[PDB]
Amino acid sequence: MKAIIVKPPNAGVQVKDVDEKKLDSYGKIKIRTIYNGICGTDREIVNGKLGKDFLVLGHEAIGVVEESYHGFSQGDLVMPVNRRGCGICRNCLVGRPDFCETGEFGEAGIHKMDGFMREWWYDDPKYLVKIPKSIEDIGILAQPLADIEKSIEEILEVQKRVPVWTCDDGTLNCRKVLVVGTGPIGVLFTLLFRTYGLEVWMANRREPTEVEQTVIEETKTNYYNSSNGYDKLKDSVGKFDVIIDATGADVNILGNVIPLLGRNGVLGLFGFSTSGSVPLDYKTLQEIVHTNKTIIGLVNGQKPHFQQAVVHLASWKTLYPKAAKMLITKTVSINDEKELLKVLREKEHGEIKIRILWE
Amino acid sequence: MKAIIVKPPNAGVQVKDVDEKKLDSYGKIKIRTIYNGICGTDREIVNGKLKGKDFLVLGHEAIGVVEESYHGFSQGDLVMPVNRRGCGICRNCLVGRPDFCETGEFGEAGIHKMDGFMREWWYDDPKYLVKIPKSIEDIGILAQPLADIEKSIEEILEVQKRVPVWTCDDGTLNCRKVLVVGTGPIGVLFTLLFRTYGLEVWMANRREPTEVEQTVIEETKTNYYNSSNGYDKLKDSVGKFDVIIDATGADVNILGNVIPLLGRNGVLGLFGFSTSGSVPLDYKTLQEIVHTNKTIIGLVNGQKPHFQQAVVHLASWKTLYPKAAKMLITKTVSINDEKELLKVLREKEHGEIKIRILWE
Amino acid sequence: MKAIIVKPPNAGVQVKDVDEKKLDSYGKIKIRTIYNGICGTDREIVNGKLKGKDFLVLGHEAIGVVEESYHGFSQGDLVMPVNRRGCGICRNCLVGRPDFCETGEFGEAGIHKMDGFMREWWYDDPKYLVKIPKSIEDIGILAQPLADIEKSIEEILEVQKRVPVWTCDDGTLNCRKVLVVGTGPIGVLFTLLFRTYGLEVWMANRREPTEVEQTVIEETKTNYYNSSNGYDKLKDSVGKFDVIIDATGADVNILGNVIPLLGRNGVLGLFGFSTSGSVPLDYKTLQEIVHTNKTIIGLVNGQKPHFQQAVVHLASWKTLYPKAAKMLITKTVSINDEKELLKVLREKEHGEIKIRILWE
Amino acid sequence: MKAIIVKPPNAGVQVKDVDEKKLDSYGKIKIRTIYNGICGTDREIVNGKLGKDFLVLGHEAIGVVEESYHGFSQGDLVMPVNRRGCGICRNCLVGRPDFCETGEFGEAGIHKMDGFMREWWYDDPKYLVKIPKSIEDIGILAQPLADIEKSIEEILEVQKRVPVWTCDDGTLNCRKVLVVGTGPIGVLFTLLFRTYGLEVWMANRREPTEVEQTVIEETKTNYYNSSNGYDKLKDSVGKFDVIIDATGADVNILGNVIPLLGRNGVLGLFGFSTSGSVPLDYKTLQEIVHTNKTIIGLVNGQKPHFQQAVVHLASWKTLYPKAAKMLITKTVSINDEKELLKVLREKEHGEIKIRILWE
Ligand SMILES: NC(=O)c1ccc[n+]([C@@H]2O[C@H](COP(=O)([O-])OP(=O)(O)OC[C@H]3O[C@@H](n4cnc5c(N)ncnc54)[C@H](OP(=O)(O)O)[C@@H]3O)[C@@H](O)[C@H]2O)c1
Ligand SMILES: NC(=O)c1ccc[n+]([C@@H]2O[C@H](COP(=O)([O-])OP(=O)(O)OC[C@H]3O[C@@H](n4cnc5c(N)ncnc54)[C@H](OP(=O)(O)O)[C@@H]3O)[C@@H](O)[C@H]2O)c1
Ligand SMILES: NC(=O)c1ccc[n+]([C@@H]2O[C@H](COP(=O)([O-])OP(=O)(O)OC[C@H]3O[C@@H](n4cnc5c(N)ncnc54)[C@H](OP(=O)(O)O)[C@@H]3O)[C@@H](O)[C@H]2O)c1
Ligand SMILES: NC(=O)c1ccc[n+]([C@@H]2O[C@H](COP(=O)([O-])OP(=O)(O)OC[C@H]3O[C@@H](n4cnc5c(N)ncnc54)[C@H](OP(=O)(O)O)[C@@H]3O)[C@@H](O)[C@H]2O)c1
Ligand SMILES: [Zn+2]
Ligand SMILES: [Zn+2]
Ligand SMILES: [Zn+2]
Ligand SMILES: [Zn+2]
Ligand SMILES: [Zn+2]
Ligand SMILES: [Zn+2]
Ligand SMILES: [Zn+2]
Ligand SMILES: [Zn+2]
Repeated sequence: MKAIIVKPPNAGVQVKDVDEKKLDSYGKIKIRTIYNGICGTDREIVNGKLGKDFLVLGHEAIGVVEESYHGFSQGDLVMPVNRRGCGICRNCLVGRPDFCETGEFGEAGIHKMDGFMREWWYDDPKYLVKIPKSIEDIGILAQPLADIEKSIEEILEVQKRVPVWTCDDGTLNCRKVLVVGTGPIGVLFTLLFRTYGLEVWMANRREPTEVEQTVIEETKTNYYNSSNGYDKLKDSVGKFDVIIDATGADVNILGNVIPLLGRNGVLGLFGFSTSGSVPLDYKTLQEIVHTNKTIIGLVNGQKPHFQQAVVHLASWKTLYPKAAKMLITKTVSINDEKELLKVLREKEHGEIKIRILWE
Repeated sequence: MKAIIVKPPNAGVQVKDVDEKKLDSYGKIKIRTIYNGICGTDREIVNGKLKGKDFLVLGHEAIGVVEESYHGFSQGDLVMPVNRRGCGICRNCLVGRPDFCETGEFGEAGIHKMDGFMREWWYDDPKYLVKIPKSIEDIGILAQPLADIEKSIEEILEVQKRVPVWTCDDGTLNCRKVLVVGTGPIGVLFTLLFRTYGLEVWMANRREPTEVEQTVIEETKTNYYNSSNGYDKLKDSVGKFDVIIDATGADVNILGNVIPLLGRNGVLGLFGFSTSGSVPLDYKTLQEIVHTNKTIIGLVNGQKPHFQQAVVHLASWKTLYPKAAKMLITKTVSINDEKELLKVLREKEHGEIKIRILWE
Repeated sequence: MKAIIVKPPNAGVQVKDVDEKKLDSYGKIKIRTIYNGICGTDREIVNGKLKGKDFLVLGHEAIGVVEESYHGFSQGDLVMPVNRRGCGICRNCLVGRPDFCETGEFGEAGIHKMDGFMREWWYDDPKYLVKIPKSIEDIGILAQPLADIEKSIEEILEVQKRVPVWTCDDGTLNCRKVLVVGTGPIGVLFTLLFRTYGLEVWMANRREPTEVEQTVIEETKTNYYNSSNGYDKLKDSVGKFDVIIDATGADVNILGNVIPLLGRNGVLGLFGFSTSGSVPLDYKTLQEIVHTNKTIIGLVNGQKPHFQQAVVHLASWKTLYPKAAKMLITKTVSINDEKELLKVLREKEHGEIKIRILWE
Repeated sequence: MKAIIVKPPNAGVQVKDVDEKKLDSYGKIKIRTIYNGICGTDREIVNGKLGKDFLVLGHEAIGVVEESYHGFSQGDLVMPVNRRGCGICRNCLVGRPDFCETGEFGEAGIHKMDGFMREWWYDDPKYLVKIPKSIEDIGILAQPLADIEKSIEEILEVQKRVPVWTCDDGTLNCRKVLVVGTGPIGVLFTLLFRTYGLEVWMANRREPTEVEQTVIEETKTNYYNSSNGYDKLKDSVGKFDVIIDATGADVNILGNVIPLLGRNGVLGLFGFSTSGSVPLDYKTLQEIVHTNKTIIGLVNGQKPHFQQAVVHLASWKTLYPKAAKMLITKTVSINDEKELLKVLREKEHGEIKIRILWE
């Protein structure tokens, strides 16, 4: 069987025929892969930056069901939930390894579990999300979107501690969000916050790309060029109710944006920072205390969030047709090894989502 | 100005030109009506089945176009007014939530205290206006009915947070089953939104499915039960439900029939406004409700956040359920086609989901 | 071993020595009974009003002393067993919460599947044991009944989070009024806990107050209503309630009487297990429930966190309401005083709150 | 009228007769003060560290109602809520200026509002908490305890984001709390967490005082001497589900205790740090992200929390009689000016609560 394989914690990837008999199987439903998606976590594994001799790569997949089994029909498109329970703690037991208390959960194509960049795989109905044909084109995005659905869901649940966090009209329309970092995570955060009616500011250290500009216009989102800092934003707009870190960046970005957090506000840590150290002085922290501010680490969506992601992706073909068309950067054939290896090892400038097609 | 008007104790409806000076104005934004919708409350008022003013403008379902760029609203934007507005006194109303008004002294447009929206144009306050994207103009009139249901289901899920774990093995609610009694617009919209949330649905009506219901069945993967001879056969083959919605305008004895089909920790959602009957509640039924943590909840009125959720869900349905979505508007009537207009105002058509009025 | 035993379809109760080998053991901790409490469920079983085993040990209310230092439990500690234990299958039971058991296949000690606690000693699992401080030994038997009520009120407040603002101008619930129908231990404990939370309370019984009720009235600042002639006079003078608790074991027609006294957004808490009657629910009553967001909720069973809250609240009452607290134990009977013991098991005394059994 | 007055932002305090006619009045109920309490905020104002020529000091008070008015009877003991709404935002409007969005709320004896160290004052029923005579002796503590009730209430509400944060028995008994800093805030946090059934560790850079030792024994609380750091605690006990900063300290304490925070855990910032700067490296922050950790600033209890505080103080006379007796360090006469001025300007070693008696 053709698979895309890695041999961790060593760097490198191959695109090759492997023994289907040594690959991990997860239940009785056979699924023939049609698309994979590639993200930074995939790049990391390829560049060694993170029984079996190899691991199958990939945690973003849509496949087709080959024969009807119980809930699922032949020809149904499905997406597997990539994070799976440790089998021990109460969070995993209730289907919620995003809150696993042992850290011993499985991750498809990362840890303890062959991924899904392979011709086909066997999975269990309980881990499969139905992907309506009507969103087949952008449906691969339900996986990453799922983390963000979980994040926004959580940030809203936490904000229930504030007696009234709604506006005069009963909505969250008057709440402002600063999303730092564009890239597929910042873009998805923006789209989903806009869907919920909040006002959003996107910030990058540069002017917008064409995708971002289309996002601005179509969703009525604001953009702030943050190359010389945040002072002008705070002077022009004042403070934000929610701030999302969506950069894989130097934690010092947190020093820059923390002073833009408003009363009762939330700083959502979602990006996985790779460099730096950020000083917090006593005046900063005492202010956090005085104004009921919260900082929260945001991670991993589970099945309910994949299903939310599907409904939202569906709404975005209606509401935001032009942005939705720009979500998929390009599709690369599983058969074009040179171009595949290239996209696998490296992100192109301003990439949203690279897709793998198995044909 | 052209207006559809009623003279509220009395039966009667007229489509005539009326003195604009006399019509309630609610703010600074001028909006030219393009669509109204009609519901059973309109019919009821039209047949007299329900203050210095001679007449009342009918109608609480409206889309209009913003005449002149105002603050946040562009010349040309479609908007929908929130029909229930606060009593100005209680804490729920002051936070934008008269659906939970504590005085009961709230305003209802086209119904009580408030001229409605079946008139050429009106003035409003932005805080009462929901933006309707052009990409959902065709079925967007449905955001007003759907708002009540978004609120009812949001509430049902908030209430069920009393159960330590009401989610399923996979972390979802896909294993929860909803029985929806009553088809037609409320029943149909409950089904679609519960399916959208991923729950299993049975619609039930004392008859075989209409064309629209059959379409939803097939497109949404929904189950149907002919309840003409009661519920014994549904109980025996499917068992009990986690949620039951009364969406019938029916006789309250309906509850005596569906209550035995309520499962452990389940919710009976009373949404329909019953207009006849008395239902006996035996001590064994009642002490079973006690032993099994059952809840009966009266469900009423969506507000602005729910209109906005309705908008997002109508938009998802155009993609996800394209055949059912395009069948939610039964037909459009011109304001200038008087004979037909008068007929749709007076009575409902068999299998009608929504009749829309277009202003030309 | 000395044990109070019953032979569950049948009426009859005996206090005799029984084969220890035959009694259900639940874990590794040995506990010597010092107190039992008696409630109406015991009486019911004793009068036959409700598996390789000949007899069942009665009683679900117990304090014992830890015989031998175990893990977390010191030789000499008082403990109380949680009486309802999970079915081992469903998600609610697996998180320690069989009060919301989805199979209904839970165990109940001294009642069904499970030998009770009216026996000299038993073995248990620490996860089922609540620590009873010595400073509340006198009234600590009450933590078992109070646990059901802590759970019912916790639930009522969780449910009322559906209302955007259910707090008062001062940010509290002091302006919310509770009607408690039924006095005696459940009604009395509901009153005390709702007062503890700061809400206004009216107790109601079809008679003038007993000595104990009068004491609570005065000490807790609670209101009383003689309901002998219905509720019209309470409605006319006080108006409507935000919460009404049925704590009567009564006839379900009681609900037909108190339902008109439920206010907007209010909750009818069904806690009492009614054993006769059929109550008619008219369409106007039902559509009013709809328009005003009313909720009817079946209230059942406290679990461990609620026993522990009960413990904290019993302790607060010794300070805050010292006269009422010392009247919650009506009297203590010796296990060795058989004639009297048999009488308290068979029937309740007028105005009894709690009869305690002491093991000597 | 005798009052204890300050002339902000200048340092200094006087104990003297003032013109009752220039003092702030808040409603129609007249209250003759009996006790005040003194805390660090009072010390700060006295040492200038933070129409009218002076402000009456003090936000901790119990008084007696002089005549029956509406709800309140002659002889009823009452405590005023010290923080009061800005009159503009929705949080204040619902009685919750702990979440005020303008920052323009009033604070008795600090800001915009004469305090309560004065012979008597006029207040509004809506701001008054009933103090049962049965807890008159320790009842002054309801004010500070109120902030902590609000804090624990909030930390628990936030933890509802975790699908199951309860233990196998349905309780929070298996959850561990680290309370850093003893002193009245750390002590009250400890007592209240123990009341809720959680296991608690108190930490100071020294061995326990007599009060603390009585707290340990009577509540079955643990103590860790943290003078040489937290490594031995983490080695012996492992990680904590909740960590409370109750020190007025150098923010660097946060660097020391953050690595003791466990999965899904909460760091509650309650103390107002006065010195220092704390570096957060990328490995620390990325870990926060991976494990759904939250940091939250904790501030101010309102009327419902004062009423909770009363019920708990009442339970603690039953449950923890010896600790409860040690809560009041000493009572000082309003008439002993030298000793009053002394306690007003400075905290004595290991002080829990100094009381002022008006006789
Ligand atoms: N927590 C979770 O569950 C979860 C799940 C998935 C991913 N993630 C993490 O989310 C982060 C974002 O992922 P992604 O795939 O969108 O990353 P990406 O493709 O690397 O995009 C990151 C964005 O940040 C921008 N950026 C870099 N430095 C910045 C700065 N100082 N200020 C403002 N913007 C800056 C970049 O600009 P350019 O467009 O010019 O390159 C880029 O658009 C990554 O660390 C990833 O690992 C977390
Ligand atoms: N709570 C709120 O805030 C709110 C808001 C809006 C509307 N409502 C109420 O909701 C109810 C339904 O509204 P609607 O517009 O959908 O009314 P509708 O158009 O009359 O539809 C009612 C449906 O109930 C079916 N039905 C009647 N009796 C039944 C029975 N015994 N068993 C099963 N099905 C039965 C009807 O059958 P056929 O199709 O064969 O005629 C019809 O399909 C009304 O009472 C309305 O006043 C409440
Ligand atoms: N849901 C649960 O988890 C749970 C747990 C425990 C108990 N319960 C149930 O709760 C109920 C009460 O328990 P209990 O121990 O307090 O019973 P109880 O000792 O019999 O007390 C019942 C009270 O109701 C009063 N009462 C009876 N009919 C009344 C009426 N029509 N109007 C007003 N008051 C009336 C009685 O009057 P007098 O004092 O003059 O006789 C008595 O004061 C029982 O049904 C019991 O089975 C439920
Ligand atoms: N957020 C709010 O709403 C609110 C309300 C009231 C008070 N506060 C703040 O809470 C903080 C605590 O107040 P308090 O009155 O209890 O303060 P306190 O009397 O100054 O006690 C502080 C405690 O921290 C200990 N400590 C100092 N440095 C430490 C370190 N590095 N590690 C461990 N412990 C250390 C001290 O030990 P010793 O006993 O030897 O002196 C003392 O017991 C203050 O900053 C106060 O302003 C906040
Ligand atoms: Zn990915
Ligand atoms: Zn796990
Ligand atoms: Zn309508
Ligand atoms: Zn109102
Ligand atoms: Zn009992
Ligand atoms: Zn169970
Ligand atoms: Zn203070
Ligand atoms: Zn404010």
